Amino acid sequence: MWVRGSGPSVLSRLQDAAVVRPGFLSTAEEETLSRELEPELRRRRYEYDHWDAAIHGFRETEKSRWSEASRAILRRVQAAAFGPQTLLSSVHVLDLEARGYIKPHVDSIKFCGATIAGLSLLSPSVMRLVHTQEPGEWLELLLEPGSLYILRGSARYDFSHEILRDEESFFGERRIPRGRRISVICRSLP
Ligand SMILES: O=C(O)CNC(=O)C(=O)O
Ligand SMILES: [Mn+2]
Repeated sequence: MWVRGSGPSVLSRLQDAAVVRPGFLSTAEEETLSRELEPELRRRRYEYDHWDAAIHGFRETEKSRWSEASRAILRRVQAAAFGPQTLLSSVHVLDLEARGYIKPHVDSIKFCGATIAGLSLLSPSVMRLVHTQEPGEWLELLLEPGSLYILRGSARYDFSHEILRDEESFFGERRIPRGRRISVICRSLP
């Protein structure tokens, strides 16, 4: 329903490594972030395209000074995704344009620890993970507004991950029209 896989083996080994909690956020939680982030996002334009960047058609910011309503929500993520694993000083807020997308990559093992957790806002999209070593081993995730994903262990380190572009935005056989989508991403320290 939300996770698809190249085979039964990838699905089993990555069962608590790459996970999807759709409807992690209520409507009211969704609007709290949406509303809080819009001014600081509108305050910048969709930054320049440099062919070899991972992210295209995006603007972004790092936020650490949050409302009490928004802090409550990140703590929920923190609670649900991280253990004893310290957080980064701040949260990465990524605003993709409908025409924007994210190419396959692994997050900097230098700066990002062993867990990545993203909240998804506004519009649906699919994140694809492919084994770096083995192209045949992949998982696609359906990320809906209000969803939380967690990428940890081997899905963080031996798999690349990407958010598909509108012309490729498929979950199995089903087109998932791409719109503007904000991500709120929480990362662990090395
Ligand atoms: O949460 C997201 O939008 C996906 N995150 C990443 O792939 C990234 O920041 O490079
Ligand atoms: Mn990434």
